Amino acid sequence: GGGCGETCVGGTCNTPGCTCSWPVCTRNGLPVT
Repeated sequence: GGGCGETCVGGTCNTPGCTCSWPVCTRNGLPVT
C-alpha cells in the first residue's frame, strides 16, 4: 500500500510491517503493498 495509512495513536501499529511514527504509522523500508 502507500506505506502504512494506519495510526498508532494508542502506542503501536497493528501491522508489524509498520512502524510507529507517532501518531502515524509508517513502513520501515519494506515492500509496499
